Amino acid sequence: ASTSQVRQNYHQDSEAAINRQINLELYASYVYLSMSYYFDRDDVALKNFAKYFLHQSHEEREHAEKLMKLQNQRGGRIFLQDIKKPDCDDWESGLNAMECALHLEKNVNQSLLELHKLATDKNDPHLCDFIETHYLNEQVKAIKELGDHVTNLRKMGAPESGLAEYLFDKHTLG
Amino acid sequence: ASTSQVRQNYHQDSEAAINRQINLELYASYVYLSMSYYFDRDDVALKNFAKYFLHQSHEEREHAEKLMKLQNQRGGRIFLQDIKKPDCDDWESGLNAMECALHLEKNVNQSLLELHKLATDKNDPHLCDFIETHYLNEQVKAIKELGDHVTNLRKMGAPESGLAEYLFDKHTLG
Amino acid sequence: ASTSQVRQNYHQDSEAAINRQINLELYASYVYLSMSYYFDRDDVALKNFAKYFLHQSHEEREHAEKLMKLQNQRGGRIFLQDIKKPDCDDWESGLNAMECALHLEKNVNQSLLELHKLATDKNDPHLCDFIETHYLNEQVKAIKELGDHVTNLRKMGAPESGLAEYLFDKHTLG
Amino acid sequence: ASTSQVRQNYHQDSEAAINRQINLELYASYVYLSMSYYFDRDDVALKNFAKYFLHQSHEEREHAEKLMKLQNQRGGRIFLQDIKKPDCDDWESGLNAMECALHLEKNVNQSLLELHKLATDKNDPHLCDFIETHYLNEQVKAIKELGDHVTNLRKMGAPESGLAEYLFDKHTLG
Amino acid sequence: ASTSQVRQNYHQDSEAAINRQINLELYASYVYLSMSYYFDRDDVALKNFAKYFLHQSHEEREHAEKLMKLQNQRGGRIFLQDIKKPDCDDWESGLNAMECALHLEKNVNQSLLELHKLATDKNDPHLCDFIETHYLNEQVKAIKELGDHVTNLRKMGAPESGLAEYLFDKHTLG
Amino acid sequence: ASTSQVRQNYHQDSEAAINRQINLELYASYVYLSMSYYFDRDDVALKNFAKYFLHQSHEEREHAEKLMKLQNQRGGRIFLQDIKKPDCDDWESGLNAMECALHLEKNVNQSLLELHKLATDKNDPHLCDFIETHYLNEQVKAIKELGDHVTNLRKMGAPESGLAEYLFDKHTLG
Ligand SMILES: [Cl-]
Ligand SMILES: [Cl-]
Ligand SMILES: [Cl-]
Ligand SMILES: [Cl-]
Ligand SMILES: [Cl-]
Ligand SMILES: [Cl-]
Ligand SMILES: [Cl-]
Ligand SMILES: [Cl-]
Ligand SMILES: [Cl-]
Ligand SMILES: [Cl-]
Ligand SMILES: [Cl-]
Ligand SMILES: [Cl-]
Ligand SMILES: [Cl-]
Ligand SMILES: [Cl-]
Ligand SMILES: [Cl-]
Ligand SMILES: [Cl-]
Ligand SMILES: [Cl-]
Ligand SMILES: [Cl-]
Ligand SMILES: [Cl-]
Ligand SMILES: [Cl-]
Ligand SMILES: [Cl-]
Ligand SMILES: [Cl-]
Ligand SMILES: [Cl-]
Ligand SMILES: [Cl-]
Ligand SMILES: [Cl-]
Ligand SMILES: [Cl-]
Ligand SMILES: [Cl-]
Ligand SMILES: [Cl-]
Ligand SMILES: [Mg+2]
Ligand SMILES: [Mg+2]
Ligand SMILES: [Mg+2]
Ligand SMILES: [Mg+2]
Ligand SMILES: [Mg+2]
Ligand SMILES: [Mg+2]
Ligand SMILES: [Mg+2]
Ligand SMILES: [Mg+2]
Ligand SMILES: [Mg+2]
Ligand SMILES: [Mg+2]
Ligand SMILES: [Mg+2]
Ligand SMILES: [Mg+2]
Ligand SMILES: [Mg+2]
Ligand SMILES: [Mg+2]
Ligand SMILES: [Mg+2]
Ligand SMILES: [Mg+2]
Ligand SMILES: [Mg+2]
Ligand SMILES: [Mg+2]
Ligand SMILES: [Mg+2]
Ligand SMILES: [Mg+2]
Ligand SMILES: [Mg+2]
Ligand SMILES: [Mg+2]
Ligand SMILES: [Mg+2]
Ligand SMILES: [Mg+2]
Ligand SMILES: [Mg+2]
Ligand SMILES: [Mg+2]
Ligand SMILES: [Mg+2]
Ligand SMILES: [Mg+2]
Ligand SMILES: [Mg+2]
Ligand SMILES: [Mg+2]
Ligand SMILES: [Mg+2]
Ligand SMILES: [Mg+2]
Ligand SMILES: [Mg+2]
Ligand SMILES: [Mg+2]
Ligand SMILES: [Mg+2]
Ligand SMILES: [Mg+2]
Ligand SMILES: [Mg+2]
Ligand SMILES: [Mg+2]
Ligand SMILES: [Mg+2]
Ligand SMILES: [Mg+2]
Ligand SMILES: [Mg+2]
Ligand SMILES: [Mg+2]
Ligand SMILES: [Mg+2]
Ligand SMILES: [Mg+2]
Repeated sequence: ASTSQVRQNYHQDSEAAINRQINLELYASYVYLSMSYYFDRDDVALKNFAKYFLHQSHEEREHAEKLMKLQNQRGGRIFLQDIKKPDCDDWESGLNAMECALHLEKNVNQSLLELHKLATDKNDPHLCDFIETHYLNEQVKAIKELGDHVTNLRKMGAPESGLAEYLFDKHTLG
Repeated sequence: ASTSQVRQNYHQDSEAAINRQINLELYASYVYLSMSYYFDRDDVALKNFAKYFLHQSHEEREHAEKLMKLQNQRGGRIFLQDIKKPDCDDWESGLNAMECALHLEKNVNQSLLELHKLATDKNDPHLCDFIETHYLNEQVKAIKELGDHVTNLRKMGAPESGLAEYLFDKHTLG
Repeated sequence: ASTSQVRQNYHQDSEAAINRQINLELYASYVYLSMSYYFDRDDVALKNFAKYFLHQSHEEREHAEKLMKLQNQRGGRIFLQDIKKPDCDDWESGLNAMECALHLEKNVNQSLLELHKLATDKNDPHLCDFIETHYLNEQVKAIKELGDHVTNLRKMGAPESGLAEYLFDKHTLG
Repeated sequence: ASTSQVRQNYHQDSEAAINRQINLELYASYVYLSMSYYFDRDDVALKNFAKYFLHQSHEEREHAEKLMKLQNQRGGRIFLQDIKKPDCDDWESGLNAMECALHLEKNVNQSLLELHKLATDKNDPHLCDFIETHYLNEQVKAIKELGDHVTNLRKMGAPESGLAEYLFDKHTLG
Repeated sequence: ASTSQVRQNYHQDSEAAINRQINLELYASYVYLSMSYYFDRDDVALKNFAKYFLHQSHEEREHAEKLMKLQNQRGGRIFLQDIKKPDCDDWESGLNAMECALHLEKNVNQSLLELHKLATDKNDPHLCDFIETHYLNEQVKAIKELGDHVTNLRKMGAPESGLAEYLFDKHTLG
Repeated sequence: ASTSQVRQNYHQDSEAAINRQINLELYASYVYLSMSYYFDRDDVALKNFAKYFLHQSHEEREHAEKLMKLQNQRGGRIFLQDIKKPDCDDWESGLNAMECALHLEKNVNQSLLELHKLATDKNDPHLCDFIETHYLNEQVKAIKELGDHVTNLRKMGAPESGLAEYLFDKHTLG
């Protein structure tokens, strides 16, 4: 119960929202992990898709860690939840994985936007700045990159052209 | 259904057991993550406990990844499950965290030993070698290190001596 | 007849099996040699297929040499046999060569697995360790790589697309 | 009585066997020590035989130390015994010393093989791996080297040719 | 049937003769391989004989490869045959191995001379130049070196003097 | 029986005394070896005590070797005896180990002093100089260091303070 000695201008609702966001970032890490190893299957075998999604997975773990650090910086208390498995076991194709990643990042961005709204409603400028500085532009860039990737794959003839996915793997992700 | 072109001498039971082990390693990663940020709380404030457990968390993620790679190398199919949250939100003390980590690593080791027994019963020497080479000695070393740590903390007067935990933090984990 | 001064715990059946395995490795070297120069024909002209299979040929000669060294280390006696010519003179296509290499490596792996079973039945842990350390994972990696290659070529449109085989030659084997 | 906190899957019989093996390695160290200084006598005066056996003596002390470390890693308890003096005070000749070293290393290897059998019967894969990784191939190489040395000395005309032992000292051990 | 686009002034008899010569070079590689590991036996133990013959074995594999490349350069088609095992399993002595190698190289040289005669009869100056440039002087040098070696071993008292073979191993092959 | 060609002014009693001293130095090496691994136990876990005593163990082996060399330099003949196991299996504490080491080094010093008395009574100045140069001051320094260590541990509150032994381990032995 008793307060943290550091706590100031940090609403309990913001504290809870940061714990939800921690879960979401870990969930995103897990989705990209799954995607990565899909492309490492002997019957998929797109090694640069695999590295690309692994890198993205590790990023998301870093995003979670920074929110954990924030929780403590502000005197909130971290409460972890189960990290749900991804929706898919088999991601179908390079294009479909990229489409799923785009939708994931748009979902994560919507959560961060709700979090910023809350921080604004509770007049927490430090939390607003945090989210702006470390998260919002990183989402806009990720979203733009994924859209670019989907566009290229589509134009190249994916998913039906295995050639298209192979060449994208070498030229864009390589 | 249809076979993987790479698959040879890889029993379905071993395939399932590797998927269980993947979950366990990710679970271990999550426990150490939680422990790490506990020591980063302003009311705990043992920064080298925090770094030590974070490093251990990242290790475990690497151990999971290597099993995922193995699954694919052998032509098995990765099936992920929810990563359960840790048993504890509050780890009490440096000593109690170390005790919990020891029990975690002994549990992980017991799983790997059951996995090796299975691999032996199914006459899978490649899988036996894998487990021996990449996992079993790494467990024995982790277990020994954690026991050493618990011993020192106990001898120093933890958990009642906050001095003991502070000095261990600086001299052993620092 | 009279024993080797070094010989210990080395069954005559293991000695014979190692001589068979020596022949098999040299045979594998010969198959890859043949494949290599097929891709060097003026009417095939895929120079990176050619280098890839030449490298694999030299590897296999090294694998044979290490078994010869082992035979002597254990006090067995090397008995060489004719190295049979490969099954094919003309390997048809990049894809078909890769398919044949996959089947070759799976055959070599099955032989090594039978050899390990024998070594296990004769309670020869040094020989078990030898095979595990120097051979079994090297087979699993070769098999996985070849499967990956076959998958890519298939997805790209080989063997009918001469473009697919040309581009694979440059991007994967180059 | 009470258990070690680290102990897992480590049979008391294996614990005792490791203590016996520790004694044997120290015993081997002592035999090579004695051999070394024999060749340093003014009436023997083969300085490279002396260095060769001293190096081998120090190796064996390292092999003992690694088993001591293992005992502790696994939660067993080290119990030392007297290190018996070697069988011989006077080793007769370079050839006879080499012959005695060959028989010593074959004895040490037989002990390690019995130890591996025990570890296998008690389903201790970590201990099996330990012995395989750190000991069994090191014995096979030592045995092969000693056999090679005995062969050369014999072919050269030792022990009757003092010239043979002198020249072996310079060309093989030098 | 249909011609190679590159083929010019390349008689079918020369094409067949190059395929025979390819087999012979691989056969020579195999003989030297066998010789090499004979000297690696614990009861022979002449390590520089072993390295010398291994080097010669690898050379011969290179000589085969260059003929394979030639076949393709000229638009002929490679047809491989079984590589026969060597005549001997046990090479008796350093001197006898050297004598056998001399006879092998003289046989290989006689084949190359017949090949040059054919190339001359078919007015193939490119093939004549090939053989002259890459093979004939390399044979004359190998033959001279082997004769020199046999002479020295004979003068030193081989094969009865095990000392002679030991010292030759160190001073000439070392 | 017959004399060594090198022997001069070297009494048989001195020869025997050097053989006794060789045994004592090896015995000291063994005591420190045992002490070392005691501190490596998971329930003791003082790693710098362990390194300190291991270093001391290796020193003593060097002291033995130098006496063996001396025996031969003077034309005496080395006669080895069993190296007795240490008095203790369990050394109780850092302080008690240090106390036992102090008593060991004082015993070794008393032996060397008796040896010097003998060398003096037999008018062997070379042996007197040997002992003075290589041994006596090395004992006085070891004794002083061990006394210093015991003093510090005692003042710090050992053996009851596990904190004291931990901090000594880091600051003095570290
Ligand atoms: Cl607040
Ligand atoms: Cl609030
Ligand atoms: Cl939950
Ligand atoms: Cl930007
Ligand atoms: Cl391209
Ligand atoms: Cl299977
Ligand atoms: Cl199955
Ligand atoms: Cl689940
Ligand atoms: Cl280790
Ligand atoms: Cl301090
Ligand atoms: Cl300090
Ligand atoms: Cl045997
Ligand atoms: Cl047998
Ligand atoms: Cl045959
Ligand atoms: Cl691997
Ligand atoms: Cl146990
Ligand atoms: Cl037991
Ligand atoms: Cl005893
Ligand atoms: Cl080896
Ligand atoms: Cl010389
Ligand atoms: Cl023509
Ligand atoms: Cl023609
Ligand atoms: Cl044939
Ligand atoms: Cl010349
Ligand atoms: Cl005298
Ligand atoms: Cl006297
Ligand atoms: Cl005795
Ligand atoms: Cl001084
Ligand atoms: Mg959520
Ligand atoms: Mg891969
Ligand atoms: Mg990202
Ligand atoms: Mg994120
Ligand atoms: Mg669910
Ligand atoms: Mg989706
Ligand atoms: Mg910014
Ligand atoms: Mg589980
Ligand atoms: Mg902090
Ligand atoms: Mg770890
Ligand atoms: Mg793990
Ligand atoms: Mg739950
Ligand atoms: Mg717990
Ligand atoms: Mg290992
Ligand atoms: Mg065969
Ligand atoms: Mg070419
Ligand atoms: Mg290969
Ligand atoms: Mg092979
Ligand atoms: Mg045939
Ligand atoms: Mg085929
Ligand atoms: Mg095994
Ligand atoms: Mg390995
Ligand atoms: Mg014994
Ligand atoms: Mg000397
Ligand atoms: Mg050795
Ligand atoms: Mg040893
Ligand atoms: Mg006795
Ligand atoms: Mg003997
Ligand atoms: Mg090894
Ligand atoms: Mg022929
Ligand atoms: Mg050798
Ligand atoms: Mg040559
Ligand atoms: Mg040739
Ligand atoms: Mg035949
Ligand atoms: Mg012959
Ligand atoms: Mg001409
Ligand atoms: Mg020339
Ligand atoms: Mg004594
Ligand atoms: Mg330790
Ligand atoms: Mg000392
Ligand atoms: Mg001493
Ligand atoms: Mg006793
Ligand atoms: Mg004592
Ligand atoms: Mg002095």
